[PDB]
Amino acid sequence: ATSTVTGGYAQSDAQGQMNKMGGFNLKYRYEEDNSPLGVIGSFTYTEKSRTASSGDYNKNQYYGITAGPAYRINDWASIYGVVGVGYGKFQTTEYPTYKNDTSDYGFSYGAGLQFNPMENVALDFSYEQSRIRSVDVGTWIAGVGYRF
Repeated sequence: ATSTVTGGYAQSDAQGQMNKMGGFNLKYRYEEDNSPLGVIGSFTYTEKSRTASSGDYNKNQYYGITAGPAYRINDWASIYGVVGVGYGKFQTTEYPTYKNDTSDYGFSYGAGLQFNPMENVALDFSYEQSRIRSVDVGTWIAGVGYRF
C-alpha cells in the first residue's frame, strides 16, 4: 500500500483580478493491489472577500477539477497529462442593476507529477493555464507533505 499526502497552496492570479492565494490543494492516489495503476485529482478552492470602497461585491472563486489515471512509465517516475477547468464565478454589481458577464467555464489542461524522496516527505507539482477573454491567468500547485 502507499498514500501520498501533500501540503501546498492554491494560487490563481489574472491580468485584471489578482485573486490572492486564499486556498489550498490536496490529492489522493491509491495503488491498485493488482496493477501498477494510480489516479490523481487535485481540488483547489481560493476565496478572498472584497469590499473597502463603499460596498461593491467582487466575489469570485477559482477551483480546478483535475482528473485522470497515473501511468507506469519504466522506473521511478509517473506522469499523466490531465484536464482541468479554471474560471471565475459570482459577479460585481451590488447596486440593484446586475451585470453578469464573466462566469462560464473555460478550458484548461494540467499534468500529474508525483515524487517521493523520503518516508515522511512527498511533493507534487501541477501547472494549469486558462484564457478568460484575453485575461492572462496563471495557476500552479506546489507544497510538501508526508509519505505513507
